[PDB]
Amino acid sequence: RVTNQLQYLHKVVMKALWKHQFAWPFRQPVDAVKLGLPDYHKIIKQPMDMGTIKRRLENNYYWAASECMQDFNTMFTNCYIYNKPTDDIVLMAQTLEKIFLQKVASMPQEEQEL
Ligand SMILES: Cc1noc(C)c1-c1cc(-c2c(C)noc2C)c2cccnc2c1
Ligand SMILES: Cc1noc(C)c1-c1cc(-c2c(C)noc2C)c2cccnc2c1
Repeated sequence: RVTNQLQYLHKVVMKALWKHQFAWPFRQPVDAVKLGLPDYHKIIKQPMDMGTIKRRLENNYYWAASECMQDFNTMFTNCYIYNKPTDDIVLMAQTLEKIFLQKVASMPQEEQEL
């Protein structure tokens, strides 16, 4: 499916998040071997990242805007659940999610499939 809403999520929301200076740790899946986190996949059952979301948007994977929004949500939530309250990554996530919500507050309201 291809809608006004999904185009907004791609051209406005993803565009803003992807180039952000705090975005780099979220542009690809968490690599638990590289980062030395043997329990990552024990704790986080549904990994998600902006590279995956971007690919899905580019390939018309999503059928509704809410679906894409849930993937953004999962990505941020995984981060808050896995990491320590004091970890810098949490601050970076909060910053990006603030922008996510600000942009989503202005997304087109009715899913005009095109
Ligand atoms: C301008 C213009 N004049 O004719 C058309 C067609 C567009 C257009 C429409 C959408 C569009 C579509 C398709 N659905 O909602 C919107 C907005 C776009 C989306 C992203 C980028 N460029 C877009 C350009
Ligand atoms: C996202 C995410 N969710 O859980 C963790 C853990 C991350 C993370 C954290 C760091 C990170 C940063 C930034 N500083 O310390 C660590 C660890 C990264 C660094 C490079 C690449 N990917 C990284 C991914």
